Amino acid sequence: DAIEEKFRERLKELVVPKHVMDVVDEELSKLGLLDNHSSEFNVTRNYLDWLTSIPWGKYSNENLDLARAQAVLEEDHYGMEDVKKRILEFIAVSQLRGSTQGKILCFYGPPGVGKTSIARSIARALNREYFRFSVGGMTDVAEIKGHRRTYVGAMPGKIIQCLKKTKTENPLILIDEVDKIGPSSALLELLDPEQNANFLDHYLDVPVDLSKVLFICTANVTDTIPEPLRDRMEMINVSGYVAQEKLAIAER
Amino acid sequence: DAIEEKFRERLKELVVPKHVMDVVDEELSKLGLLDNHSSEFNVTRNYLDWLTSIPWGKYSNENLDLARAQAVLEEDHYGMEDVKKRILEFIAVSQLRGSTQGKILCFYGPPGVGKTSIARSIARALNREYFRFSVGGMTDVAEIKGHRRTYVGAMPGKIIQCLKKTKTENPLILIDEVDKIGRGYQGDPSSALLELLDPEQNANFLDHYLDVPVDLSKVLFICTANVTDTIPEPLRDRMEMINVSGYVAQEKLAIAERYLVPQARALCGLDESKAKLSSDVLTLLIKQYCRESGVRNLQKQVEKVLRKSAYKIVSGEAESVEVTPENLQDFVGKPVFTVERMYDVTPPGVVMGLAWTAMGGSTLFVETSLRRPQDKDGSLEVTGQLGEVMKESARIAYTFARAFLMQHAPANDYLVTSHIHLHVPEGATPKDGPSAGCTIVTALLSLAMGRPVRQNLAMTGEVSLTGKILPVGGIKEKTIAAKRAGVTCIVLPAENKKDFYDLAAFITEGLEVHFVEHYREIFDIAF
Amino acid sequence: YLVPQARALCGLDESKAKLSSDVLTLLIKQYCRESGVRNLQKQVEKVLRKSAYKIVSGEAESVEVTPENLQDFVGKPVFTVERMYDVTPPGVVMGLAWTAMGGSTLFVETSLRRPQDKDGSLEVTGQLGEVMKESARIAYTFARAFLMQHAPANDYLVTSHIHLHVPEGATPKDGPSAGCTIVTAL
Amino acid sequence: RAQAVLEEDHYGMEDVKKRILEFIAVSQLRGSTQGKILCFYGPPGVGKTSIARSIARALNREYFRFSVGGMTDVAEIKGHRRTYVGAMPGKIIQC
Ligand SMILES: Nc1ncnc2c1ncn2[C@@H]1O[C@H](COP(=O)(O)OP(=O)(O)OP(=O)(O)O)[C@@H](O)[C@H]1O
Ligand SMILES: Nc1ncnc2c1ncn2[C@@H]1O[C@H](COP(=O)(O)OP(=O)(O)OP(=O)(O)O)[C@@H](O)[C@H]1O
Ligand SMILES: Nc1ncnc2c1ncn2[C@@H]1O[C@H](COP(=O)(O)OP(=O)(O)OP(=O)(O)O)[C@@H](O)[C@H]1O
Ligand SMILES: [Mg+2]
Ligand SMILES: [Mg+2]
Ligand SMILES: [Mg+2]
Repeated sequence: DAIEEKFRERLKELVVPKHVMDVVDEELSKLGLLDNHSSEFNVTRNYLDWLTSIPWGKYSNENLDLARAQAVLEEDHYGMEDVKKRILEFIAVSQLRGSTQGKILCFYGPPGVGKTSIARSIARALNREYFRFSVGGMTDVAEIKGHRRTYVGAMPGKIIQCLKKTKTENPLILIDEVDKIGPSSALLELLDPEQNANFLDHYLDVPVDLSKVLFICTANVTDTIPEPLRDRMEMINVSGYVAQEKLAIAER
Repeated sequence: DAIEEKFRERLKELVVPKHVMDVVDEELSKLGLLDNHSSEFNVTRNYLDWLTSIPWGKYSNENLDLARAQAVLEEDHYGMEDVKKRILEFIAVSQLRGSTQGKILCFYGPPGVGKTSIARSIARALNREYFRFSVGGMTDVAEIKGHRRTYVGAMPGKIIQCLKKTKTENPLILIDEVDKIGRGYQGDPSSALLELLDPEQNANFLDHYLDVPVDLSKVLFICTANVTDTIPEPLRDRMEMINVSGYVAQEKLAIAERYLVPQARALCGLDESKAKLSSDVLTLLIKQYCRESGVRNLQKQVEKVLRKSAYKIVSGEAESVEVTPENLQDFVGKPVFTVERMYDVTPPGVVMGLAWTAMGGSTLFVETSLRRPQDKDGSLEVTGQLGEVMKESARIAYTFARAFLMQHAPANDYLVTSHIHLHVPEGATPKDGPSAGCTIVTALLSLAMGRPVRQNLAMTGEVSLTGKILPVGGIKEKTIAAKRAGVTCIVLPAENKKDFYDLAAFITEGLEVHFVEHYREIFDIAF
Repeated sequence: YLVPQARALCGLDESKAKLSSDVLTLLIKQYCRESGVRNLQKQVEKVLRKSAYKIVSGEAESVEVTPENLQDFVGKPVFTVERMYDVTPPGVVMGLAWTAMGGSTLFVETSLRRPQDKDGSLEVTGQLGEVMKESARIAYTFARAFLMQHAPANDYLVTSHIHLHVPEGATPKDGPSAGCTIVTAL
Repeated sequence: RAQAVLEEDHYGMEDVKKRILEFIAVSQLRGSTQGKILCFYGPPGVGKTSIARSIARALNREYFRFSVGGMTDVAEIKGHRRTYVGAMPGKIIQC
């Protein structure tokens, strides 16, 4: 009985949308009619735990000051003009529209130029939560879409794991080595803005809103990405360093 | 016992069929005999709840007015005339008959043309409920069929959950990316889609969890696919496939300035007066940066320009941004497409051909040159990453060129003895297809006679061994490329007359066109 | 079966949209050339629904589907040319091939590669499969033998360089069914 | 009567109709309800699935459709042991 209150209290601070609240309270009503030792009770318990742990309507308080963000960006990296200009434009648009926004960037270039590090520094500068998602070598769609609740084991996929971990609806997600993927058709739904806002997971069975998630993909070569997947992303090039720039980086 | 009254109160509003009513009564009696705590009681209660909540015999109030439906369809998408005509025909047919109807459509075409969003616009126009079922990459057939009640956590499936969620028995189901369906180890989902999308068997679609047929004959299924040939033939036979073609630059300008720019302004918050994107700027941007058939990169370019202007304004660098064709490169960067014609004046050995490419049409030049000083027999060497079909076409062209030159100018032994080398520039780009046969024949003959072809003539078409010109595909892209490159005269196979005249009026206004049945006509035209 | 059922589904009385036997024959021979039936049903449904839209929108009160204006209802014909050569020049022979979209015909084309008519040679093109190339070699040998015995003085096949082509070079073709056609062409 | 019933629904499938008429003749020579197993194979859209209902009408037999396409569960064929909570005898026994 106390588990019902434990699930209920998680929704006090959240702003649960209507179509999610209906599922939540129908499972609440269902749970009272099952004995504790039954397996259906266990699966309903897990489903309620997953539904009530999603940060519905929780947004990290981003900083929209161009000066402070620029000072942070130069503090960590040297001479990556294109990425810094892109982030400044992102912050400018967010400030002008008065609300947070999501974008799909793709930093591609030779290894060792600092793509992962600049992504971490961007997450720190924007005051967003950060999460690594290594797609390199992934071969099963279950990592992104999960399995049905019927199976003994079940996952809501790595994206819902990120949502639970970061406790925010607008984190910064690093999807690295998109050119070394095995499969890719699950990523289209994840990062297609026409359906990104209603990403549906096979375990949750309820669509979550990922339109505010800032996806930052990194790759080494651009031709290996499938054309439909390459079409949905903004390709930003990170160039190699000349000897003078390498000397400056080493000194600083 | 009160739960039985609840189930009755939920059923009695519905037009339940006889067999469903019998099953519900049987399970109600079975639940009545069971106690309140047994697991079988919980299973029976959940099954009867699933049977109850499904909307038997109730339909959404579908709209039947042609004018407002056409307006709603026009609010969101431009130029998708085939889909709009299909929807209007659907509405007219549903209006003539007394009841709503369901069909199985499939929109296919290149990416970024609007197949996904047009589904939503159609659902809004028809006033039907909308559901997006993304089967791309899916491999679990249980998503379509589900599991029996014997299993611990069985659920019906995606379609039955759609019916429960929408509370209507005639929703709009978008089976997104049906061509990307996964032939995995856990069954074959396409084999289940065969019966899900069977026009006759939809009335008796049977779900494993329910074990009761469900009438899906009024559900409107829309499938989206980028490529057709990968869909299984039994499944491809059931669907009514209609093509969503790409957009020409004339259409892309209207699409941009009517939909993309206002939406991008709303997203970025900029006013019209703060940053103006004039029509000429958009035309230049489309010409030099957005040659593809999709509209998902023009949108990115427009967003880039607008976000750069927004950063310029908010940082205080300026109160307004004046985008001009001169300074556009400062916002969008380096132009991508600059040169459209490699040869301004053609030397004797070259002929300007046409080619089909993904990013609009293209023009290729067939280059020939003598390889050894003296004009045992002659031989031909081909380079330029030609495919096997292109190599066979080159061999046939060489044989016919020899025959034609022997018949026309018996004293000219150039093609019989000389060692020829044929090359197609842009050697890094592979190329295939028999469309260049007549181009190769003309190149060989012009080299042999030492006469350059007409300075603005482009030709395409397969050539047989006896000189007949055969029809070729990709007429639209080739015509667009020829018009772009300043071609004034174009030669096409005579069997492509229907394909050429079906093009839009503004695409073929300035082109002199000759239709040929045999190569001698092309020879008379070129020289 | 299909026309009455489509009329019942679309609600059009026979007097509102006439579909004669000749227009159905033309539609079948131009568009519905496969072995199944579903495509024919879809074409009939398209014609009837277009007539229904014409009637509803007030454009007309009666629709006549003549053989001339069937293109306005269905679009571009899919099959138009039945044979490539109306009269065969000396070097070609008409053949027959199996295809999924009903039967089809192929022409075997031969011509000289060098002017003089040392040993002769045969070049085979047309995306022919291994089996049909092997049959072409067999046909070349048998044609040599047959012309040796029939007309001893004819040295054409023995010394001339011959190119043999089967048109529609983009279409892959295979099978030994064309051996006699190749022999007769040579 | 069986030939008339078969003709009014489908056209031109002479082999299947002849097979059904032979089945009726054999079932008529010996007074028993004969049962056989038949497989219909061919290109899509020829009338395999549809002819089933017409044959059932001609034979005056009950008709049931059991589509196994994409099915991976043997429990549909064989059911489950009655020890389990929600065991059911499978599709054939329910038919
Ligand atoms: N401009 C820079 N200023 C300072 N340090 C830099 C700069 N560019 C790269 N580095 C450093 O170089 C290293 C590169 O590590 P990192 O993992 O970010 O590289 P990467 O190119 O993104 O890698 P990969 O392609 O393997 O994912 C880090 O130690 C990073 O701090
Ligand atoms: N004719 C058009 N008029 C207006 N906007 C259009 C048009 N065509 C495409 N768009 C816009 O371009 C984008 C294309 O997205 P959408 O998902 O609809 O494309 P798609 O070709 O169906 O994609 P995919 O096949 O990869 O799923 C959307 O923002 C859509 O609004
Ligand atoms: N001989 C026929 N006479 C009349 N209608 C026919 C005939 N053959 C097929 N049809 C009709 O054509 C359609 C074919 O549907 P059907 O279910 O019979 O397909 P099928 O041949 O079994 O194909 P699949 O292999 O795709 O399941 C139905 O509408 C059926 O009524
Ligand atoms: Mg990395
Ligand atoms: Mg889509
Ligand atoms: Mg069938």
